[PDB]
Amino acid sequence: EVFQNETIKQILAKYRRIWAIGHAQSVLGWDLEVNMPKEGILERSVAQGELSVLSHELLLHPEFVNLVEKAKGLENLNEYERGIVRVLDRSIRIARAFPPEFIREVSETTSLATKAWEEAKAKDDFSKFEPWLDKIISLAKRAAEYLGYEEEPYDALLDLYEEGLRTRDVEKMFEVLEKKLKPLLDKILEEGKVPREHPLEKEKYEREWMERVNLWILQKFGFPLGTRARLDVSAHPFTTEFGIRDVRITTRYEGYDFRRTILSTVHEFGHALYELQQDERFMFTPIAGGVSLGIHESQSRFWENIIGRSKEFVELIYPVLKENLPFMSNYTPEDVYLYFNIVRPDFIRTEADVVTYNFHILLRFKLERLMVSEEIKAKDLPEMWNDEMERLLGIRPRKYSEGILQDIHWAHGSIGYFPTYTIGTLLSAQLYYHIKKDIPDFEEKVAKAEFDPIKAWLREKIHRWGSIYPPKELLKKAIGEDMDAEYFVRWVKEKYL
Amino acid sequence: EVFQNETIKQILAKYRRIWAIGHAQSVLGWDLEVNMPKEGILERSVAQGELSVLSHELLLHPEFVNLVEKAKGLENLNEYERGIVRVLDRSIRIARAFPPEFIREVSETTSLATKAWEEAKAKDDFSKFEPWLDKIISLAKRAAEYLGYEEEPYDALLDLYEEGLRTRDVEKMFEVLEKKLKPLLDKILEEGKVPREHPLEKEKYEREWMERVNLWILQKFGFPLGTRARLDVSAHPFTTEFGIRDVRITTRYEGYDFRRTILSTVHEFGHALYELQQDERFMFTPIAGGVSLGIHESQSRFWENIIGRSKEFVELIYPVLKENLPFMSNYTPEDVYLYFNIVRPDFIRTEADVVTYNFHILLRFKLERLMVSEEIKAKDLPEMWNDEMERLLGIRPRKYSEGILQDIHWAHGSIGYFPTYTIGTLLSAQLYYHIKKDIPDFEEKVAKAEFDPIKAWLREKIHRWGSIYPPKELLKKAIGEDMDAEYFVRWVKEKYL
Repeated sequence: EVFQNETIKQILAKYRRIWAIGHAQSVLGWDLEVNMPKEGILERSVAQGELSVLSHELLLHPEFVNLVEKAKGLENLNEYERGIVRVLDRSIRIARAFPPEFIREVSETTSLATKAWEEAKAKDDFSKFEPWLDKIISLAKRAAEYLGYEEEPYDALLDLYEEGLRTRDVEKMFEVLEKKLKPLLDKILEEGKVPREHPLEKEKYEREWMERVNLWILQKFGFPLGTRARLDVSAHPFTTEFGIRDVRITTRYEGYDFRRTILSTVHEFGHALYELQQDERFMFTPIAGGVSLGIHESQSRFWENIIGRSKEFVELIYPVLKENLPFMSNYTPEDVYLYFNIVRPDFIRTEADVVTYNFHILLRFKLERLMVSEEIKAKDLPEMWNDEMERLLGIRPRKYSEGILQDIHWAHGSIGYFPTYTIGTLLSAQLYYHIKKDIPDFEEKVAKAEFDPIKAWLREKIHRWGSIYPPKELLKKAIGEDMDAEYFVRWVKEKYL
Repeated sequence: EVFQNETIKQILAKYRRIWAIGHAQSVLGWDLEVNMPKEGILERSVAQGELSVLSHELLLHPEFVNLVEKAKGLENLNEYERGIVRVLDRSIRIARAFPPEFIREVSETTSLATKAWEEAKAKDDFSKFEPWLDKIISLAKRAAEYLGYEEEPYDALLDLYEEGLRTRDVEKMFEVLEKKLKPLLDKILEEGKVPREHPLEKEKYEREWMERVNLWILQKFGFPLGTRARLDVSAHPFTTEFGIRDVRITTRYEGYDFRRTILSTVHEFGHALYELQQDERFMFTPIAGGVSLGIHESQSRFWENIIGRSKEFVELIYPVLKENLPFMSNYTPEDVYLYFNIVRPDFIRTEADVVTYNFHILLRFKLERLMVSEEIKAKDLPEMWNDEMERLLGIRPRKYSEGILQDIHWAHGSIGYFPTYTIGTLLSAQLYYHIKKDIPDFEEKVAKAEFDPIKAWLREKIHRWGSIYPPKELLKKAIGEDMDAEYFVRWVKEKYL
């Protein structure tokens, strides 16, 4: 029916083995974080390693690659079948762009590099990690050559984490944020409307109190708990898809600052819904699943910030908070909303509010570009970081852990990854104004917990296409236009001005 | 030091891949029963199926079997290395004894027969499963021929589930039970020093109360919770080995008859300890792990019955029962002992006490042997089944559900499996008498919760050797004698007369 070409079918049967191995990995990883007694790590680690090598092997097997090149040349394929070919053609090209010994080198350098990152952080001493960063930079440039770019070295790595993304796209979006968000940010600070801190940040809670709250929210979102999804606790919130009918999320309960576990939970719901709403006809195939990190982030941010931080959502949840949190007797829905919408320039990215958040990513983009496209030395980075930080947020890191040693990303050799976060942020606001024209009383829906029509809109515009189309093609198909940072600027204004 | 020969090294390097899939399969299996949202079943299923086809493909991969064959020719291997050859050789032989087309047929009939068995049992109508039973009887005989045997066709199937076991051995242990255990049973029954029932069977409890008791006990045994083991809930209690350093067990809380959840937990702990105490130098190798179902059963029965139902255990447990179970206010520790040692002839095997238990297995042994040996029609089994019941236990099933339609085993095609349960039961008593002359104050240690020396003895004698030696050679090594049913008879006599 959907897949009827004889070659496409042969490709799909061979792919089921690859898919299967992926299902095992997802469970292995999920379990690692959620149930695995600590000493099970070693054996768990070797099993994952072995599986990773196996799947790569299968992906590059001459029979599988050849079948794909053959289908690539067929003229009678339907759009779904063409999706399969497109997706695999790209995975195969990336999977074989790096030589086997280069992959070996990157694996070895990064492992030591991260061990050195942890050392440098524990000693608030950058010199420990410095020499290893220079070796990562060098590898990042070799990597760019391997994938090959066609404009600028940094394009190759940007494309690696967000298919089709070019340095121009990122440059332009941030160019817009510097001319409009920045002054917008400075006015909100002096303005006053929203605070830089809130006492609710300090209120304590017992685990049980907040998990009831989280469970309440998910139920109202219509999360298929026990049926097609689960909620668990782990060290770091994430989402994992075992299948279209088995998507799991996790959150953590710090024991204070309850906004954290909520928005974190809603954030993951955003990702999970994308996977839950995949076209079941695509089950077991390469076109089922979110297309990119950028698009996935647009979904998590849509739910977390476009909805999770709105007054209607706050109003919708308020009675539940009051019902489970004793200290809530002293706070009104206005308190909570202000608490949910704190704007405050600070050092830690993961701590950043939605208005200052992107500038953190903007700084990483700037440095990363210079590192891969130019010839900078690791020793000069920490100071560049602090200058950009002061220039954008008006604060200068006083400790390495407050600046360049925040994230391990560069230590994992993950260069060109960061801008995907801003992509999610901007796209969230952009989708906001688009769903708004099909659902003008969007806010009323949130207040009344009538999320079905919102979820089905996301489903028909984004989720259902899985990976049939690359990110840019997918976005134009959903809203008829390219990504544009202007929408985010409007959202912040409308939000705080 | 353990693995030195080049060929064995090559065999092990390749086996890690196979080992890795088993690790994955174990996680998928465990998760399916413990956490998986019900609708995840379809995708988990094809994932498991694809993996089994994979592991089976690697076990018979040309370059692998070849190496195993070469290793089999060598003459200077040490016991550990010879063990790797023996185990792998057995697997490979069984893996290719059946033609791919005979596996389909077997798989087709099986599910079809299991489905019919399902309804036939629900409706107490044997005629619906009868024809399927005849077909299975035919597959069993055909399996036998493919596998080979020297004495009787049944040896082939018996050896299929327990390396080295032969009809002659099973018949020998059952003759002892028929001639000595039988009159002991009748004497125990006619005397009634132990009841056929106890009010503690109807007392209700809430899961929280019993999970505490279960944990307290496991803690007392020194169960490495959070470190190298876990305890969770599932439909049927079971033990799963992810790795030497990650062994998990499950139990169920019926909600009443608290003896069930306790003995179930200890039962699985018996299996867990065995795996937990494997020689870490064998990690990732075919020689790590319990050698056979039968030996594994001896370990669960050892803790469950030898320790679990002893009076020393009841005394140790008594105070924990008094504090977590309000209804215990009306019972003395004797009551608990009596409750734990109920003896009564019943129709259902899974509910049989330790004395009448082996008789349920004995009758299945008799019918299975005649089935695979002579020309029996499925239509004659029900009545043969009931006569045995009446002969051995003095009761006769009234409905098909209370008789031959009891378990799925035959529907699934598991012929030659049942006797392993008896081996486990007999072996546990044999080890009991042996551990007592090394640890004369064995009982006193149970009462005081000093299990380390007991576990250490178990480690030195059985666990440590993994699959290095076949079941029988292993026992000869550890106990200096062969499987002898006389010990169980003695144990029952010592316990109840």
